Amino acid sequence: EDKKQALLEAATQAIAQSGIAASTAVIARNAGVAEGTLFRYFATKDELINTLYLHLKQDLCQSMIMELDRSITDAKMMTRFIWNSYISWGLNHPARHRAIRQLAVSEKLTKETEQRADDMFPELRDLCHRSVLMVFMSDEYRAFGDGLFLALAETTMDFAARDPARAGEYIALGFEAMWRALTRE
Amino acid sequence: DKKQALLEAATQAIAQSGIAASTAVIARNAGVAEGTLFRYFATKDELINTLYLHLKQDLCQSMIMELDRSITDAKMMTRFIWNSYISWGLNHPARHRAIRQLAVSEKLTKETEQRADDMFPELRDLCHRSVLMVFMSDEYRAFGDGLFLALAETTMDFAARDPARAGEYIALGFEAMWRALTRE
Ligand SMILES: Cc1cc(N)c2ccccc2[n+]1CCCCCCCCCC[n+]1c(C)cc(N)c2ccccc21
Repeated sequence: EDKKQALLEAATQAIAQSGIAASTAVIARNAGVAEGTLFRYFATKDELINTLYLHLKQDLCQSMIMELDRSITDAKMMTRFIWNSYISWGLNHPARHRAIRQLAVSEKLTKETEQRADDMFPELRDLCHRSVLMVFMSDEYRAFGDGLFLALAETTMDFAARDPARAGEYIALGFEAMWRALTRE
Repeated sequence: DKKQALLEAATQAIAQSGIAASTAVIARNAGVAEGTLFRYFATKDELINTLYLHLKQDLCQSMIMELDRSITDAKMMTRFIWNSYISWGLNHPARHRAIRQLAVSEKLTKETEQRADDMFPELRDLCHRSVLMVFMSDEYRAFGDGLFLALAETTMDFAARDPARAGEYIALGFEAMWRALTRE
């Protein structure tokens, strides 16, 4: 539904600007529909959080797969592509990125929502289990591992954005920082 | 009670919504009026520099306060310090979110940065020794600080919402930080 879609887009800008606490009424006005129209698509605010996130994460992963040169047979060079695509996505889509960050840090994501976010780039689990330190694949510390990678990717992005001039150098500098910190001997 | 009033409001405000936090909102959250804030700080960029120096001074005092010299080995040294950083952040999440924002606005002046590094003279010297040259440079020093803050801030979040394993996160966090910006 272009109407569903409109709602997802309005939800993106509203959440980007105000957080998950963004009024379900304000979302509806910006989408041109009535608060009830929305309730028929997203039963609860939590189910919205979860559907947005999947839709944003989908988008994020389409960019990555598309930019991924499947002829790259080197793990580090492969990780470079993911790192590069992840950063470009955020730079070219500030709202989608702000929004997806809130959702992911909202504490309202179902485990169901998690497993659906993986099936969108399964061969990507393949990279980690090759390069990443055993402890960061650990059931106890993988969340932590991904976190470090993410905070590292976010700062690189802040810099690249605030100082366009040098982005390429930040992006490179940030990758090597993350490789030495997260990756195997 | 003067400028001290504003610095706290500025802290929370900048911690809540970033460096974009208005001088209006800061005064309200302070009690005084937007005009009052500008009494104590000529400009906003002057508030940024002063707030940074105020929080930094508070962090260093505490790191210095918690450093035992008996610990000679440089490795174990930095680990004891990193520990002191994590605790402070975990004790004052707002102060730490404000410091991090301020850490790389672009508005910190040079005398600000210099006066910043002369507050804990020996840590400075520690850094300058073991830390990738590019992260000491003028054009990437701030980025090196950003990366360091991101890693610490991530440790503080995990340690905080999963206390059961705070000692492990703090440890994995240290190592990751170590390999990331350190040396052999
Ligand atoms: C903004 C934002 C901010 C957050 N704190 C956050 C936290 C949790 C989840 C999403 C988050 N988001 C949004 C996150 C959306 C998912 C982002 C995943 C992009 C790709 C995953 C990267 N992947 C990871 C993780 C770790 C690796 N070692 C690795 C190595 C090689 C290749 C890929 C690799």
